[PDB]
Amino acid sequence: EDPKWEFPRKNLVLGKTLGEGEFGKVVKATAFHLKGRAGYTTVAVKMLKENASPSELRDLLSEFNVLKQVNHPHVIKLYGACSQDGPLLLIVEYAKYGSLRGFLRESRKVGPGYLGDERALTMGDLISFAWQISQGMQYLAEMKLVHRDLAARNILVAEGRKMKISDFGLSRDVYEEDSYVKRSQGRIPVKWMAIESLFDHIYTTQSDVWSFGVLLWEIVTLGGNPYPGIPPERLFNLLKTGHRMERPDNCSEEMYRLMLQCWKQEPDKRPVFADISKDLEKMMVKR
Ligand SMILES: COC(=O)c1ccc2c(c1)NC(=O)/C2=C(\Nc1ccc(N(C)C(=O)CN2CCN(C)CC2)cc1)c1ccccc1
Repeated sequence: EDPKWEFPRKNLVLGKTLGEGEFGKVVKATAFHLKGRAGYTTVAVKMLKENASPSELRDLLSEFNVLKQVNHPHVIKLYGACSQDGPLLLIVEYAKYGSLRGFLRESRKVGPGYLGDERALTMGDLISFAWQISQGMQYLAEMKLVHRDLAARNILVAEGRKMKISDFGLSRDVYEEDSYVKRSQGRIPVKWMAIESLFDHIYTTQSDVWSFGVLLWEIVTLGGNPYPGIPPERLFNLLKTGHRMERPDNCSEEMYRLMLQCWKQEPDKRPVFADISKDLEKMMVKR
């Protein structure tokens, strides 16, 4: 019911489903006189499914709450909400290329594809994508937020192939003690979770770093599936015994070193996002 965000329901027109997010459906839409931009502006709208649970409603409200506060070139934007005359709707930035996972998988088969024109991809483009994400995460970490669900499916690729971190439904503030801890089992897919989150239910910026490492692996494999062929229940023993994903095919030694650093068992031995950004900057420049 926030005046600064509430948008007239009659000014919003919903269209096709773009996909489904962790708490609901995302549809393409158009908004008339959005934040005083004349005419219609193409947007996306996040809504709840009819059979929504209280968790899913709470996740929608928590994404709204987080995105009201944050503003960065590599974080997807919140524009407004419709809460009054029917179903709860979040009005968010449209990202024309869809998810990073989708975009990279398409590059295997489409356009000039991966080489080593938005459809032409080089290893420089891939380092750039990772750098943009790291910059967003560095800012979110400064804002004492922990995303918790960092993954290629939760990064969007917008006009100009600009990275936008999205899907904040599981994100949490860590104001005090710099950790988020939950007694109950989490809803993040096991394959992206830091070892201490999996065993101890502890989430910090350093566990986002772990997930960032899994995202780096997804990036260099052009949307590969982590721990391929390994059932999720096996990760408990696999990680505990010090195993990690192997170096992928078109991954440099330096890129793999960075991944391994992100997956250090000891969270304070992992790089912070500021340093990851620095590592990626020197990779882009040593070309
Ligand atoms: C806080 O804000 C958010 O959290 C948030 C979350 C998602 C999106 C968003 C904001 N803003 C967008 O634009 C989003 C998506 N946009 C999109 C755009 C283009 C496509 N593309 C390329 C299609 O081709 C569409 N196509 C997909 C396949 N099906 C079968 C038919 C429709 C697909 C998604 C998208 C939504 C669902 C999941 C993945 C991404």
